[PDB]
Amino acid sequence: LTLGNTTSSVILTNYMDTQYYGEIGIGTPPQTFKVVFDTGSSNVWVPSSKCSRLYTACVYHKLFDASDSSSYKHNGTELTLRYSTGTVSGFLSQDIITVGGITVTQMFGEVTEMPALPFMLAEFDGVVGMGFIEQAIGRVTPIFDNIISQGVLKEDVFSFYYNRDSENSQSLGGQIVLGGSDPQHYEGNFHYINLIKTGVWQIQMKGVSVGSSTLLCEDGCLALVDTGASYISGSTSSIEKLMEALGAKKRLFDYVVKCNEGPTLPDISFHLGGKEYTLTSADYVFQESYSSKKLCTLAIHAMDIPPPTGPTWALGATFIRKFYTEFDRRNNRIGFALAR
Ligand SMILES: COCCCOc1ccccc1N1CCN(C[C@H](N)[C@@H](O)C[C@H](C(=O)NCC(C)(C)C(N)=O)C(C)C)CC1=O
Ligand SMILES: *[C@@H]1O[C@H](CO)[C@@H](O)[C@H](O)[C@H]1NC(C)=O
Repeated sequence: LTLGNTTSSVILTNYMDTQYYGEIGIGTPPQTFKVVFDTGSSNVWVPSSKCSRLYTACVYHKLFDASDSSSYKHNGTELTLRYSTGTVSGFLSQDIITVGGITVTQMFGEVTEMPALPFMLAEFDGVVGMGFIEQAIGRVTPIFDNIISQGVLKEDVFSFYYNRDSENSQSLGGQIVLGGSDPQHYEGNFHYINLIKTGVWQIQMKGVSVGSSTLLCEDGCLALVDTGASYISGSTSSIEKLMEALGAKKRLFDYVVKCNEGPTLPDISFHLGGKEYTLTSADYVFQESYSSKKLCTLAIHAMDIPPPTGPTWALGATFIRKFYTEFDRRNNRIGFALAR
């Protein structure tokens, strides 16, 4: 492992506190794409020009055209990525990718089949897997690894900062520091937890308390810190007990509560090996109103993840927003600190 003396930041755009994306450039000349930096997976992909326009999601997002890249290197082996919430398919390709000033020859997925749900709701075009190689589908080297190979980054780590306020222009959407963290965005000290197993940014969780009565994950469980996730997710089982306590009505894809109830929901705590991470009503409630006549939605939906990774809670944006996260690849641990 060769460490240099370079740090790289990627500015992120925040769309409704549900989508955080930055921009990368694939090919020569560069073709810019809006992508999500996802610690939940390890593959890089963007919609391809070779994608049937019968997929409206491809008609609504920027496509990569290898024919216009002089650095494109063909490979073409089939590729299918199955996420807990969707699936994309296409073939492998290689080209130079630019991210935060860094330029690395990456091997990405050229998606030719992207279904409306969910990507038709995506404000971005693709995904950049920030997970380990063990999870990389097709055994393709993840992009952070290739960059770590350049022996330029000061540290074999990368941090995420998701801003609370979304739209307001003036404010910084979000930020990712490649090779370390940005102390200007957190306070107090970091606190780490070791990864249960490597290859996956998943840590052990001692319990989940709703208010005063730790009525969840009493026998401990797993929390996967998914930066490419909007909410905090748990097994349908867990979320039912959780929602019963908040008195939330179970709608099709999320839970709600009469907007006036919001300010009265108790604090929710996650005991992540060492400290107790607490969220308050405002931290997980979309208080877009205060009347009994309207519905407010919670930023904690239920979602079951297939083994060998699941079942598991996934701590996404809802959580990150309050706690600046550091992903340490060298000591295989995640550091948490109070984002400011
Ligand atoms: C900050 O951005 C907020 C997220 C916004 O979400 C969206 C909005 C509209 C359309 C797409 C999405 N995304 C983002 C990417 N994502 C990826 C997802 N995070 C996966 O990484 C989850 C992960 C998984 O299934 N891995 C894939 C598999 C199974 C191939 C692997 N590497 O293990 C689990 C384990 C949490 C799924 C997803 O909806
Ligand atoms: C694609 O990449 C793999 C991985 O090294 C390689 O073995 C394969 O031959 C490539 N596909 C071709 C032949 O373009």
